[PDB]
Amino acid sequence: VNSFSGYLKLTDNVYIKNADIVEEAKKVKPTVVVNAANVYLKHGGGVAGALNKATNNAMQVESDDYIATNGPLKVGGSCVLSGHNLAKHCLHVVGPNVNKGEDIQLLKSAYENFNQHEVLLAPLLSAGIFGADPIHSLRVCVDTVRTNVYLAVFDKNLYDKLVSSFL
Ligand SMILES: OC[C@@H]1CCCN(c2ncnc3[nH]c4cc(F)ccc4c23)C1
Repeated sequence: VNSFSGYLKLTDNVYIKNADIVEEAKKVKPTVVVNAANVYLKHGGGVAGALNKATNNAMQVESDDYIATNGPLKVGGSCVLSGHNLAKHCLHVVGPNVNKGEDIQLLKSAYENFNQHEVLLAPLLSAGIFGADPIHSLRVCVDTVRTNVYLAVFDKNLYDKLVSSFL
């Protein structure tokens, strides 16, 4: 039993809710919140800008030190950093950005990072400003992630379409 509330169950291990991931993180304080990161960990907008703003820019300060030491992530890759006031840990995952021309096949590699964590609160990778089809992202999530994932979808209209079209 865990503290996630109001989710629709899609499969054995995938759950979905129309929610603001920032507000959901503030309430649940999950072990892991996933960020929709880019390779530079520049958290300017989308999910990343919102999560970083909620940490009062502490996420960005930590991220800048990470990049100065380690260099950029790979598209499809991830790193574990602090969750600050939102979660124990933040898993920064880089899905392909279609608006940069990145290969959508890398979306499966991106979701594989979730399997290193037993339970996660996450957004749909490569959705939103990353330019992928969120229906496709949900399908890849369900077919790739085997650990327990609680998906927060900010847009109510999109949430209803994702549920209604789910096979
Ligand atoms: O849904 C399409 C976009 C892009 C893909 C996923 N994004 C989110 N997903 C879950 N929670 C979210 N809180 C947010 C707060 C913001 F200021 C911006 C985006 C989100 C956000 C929204």
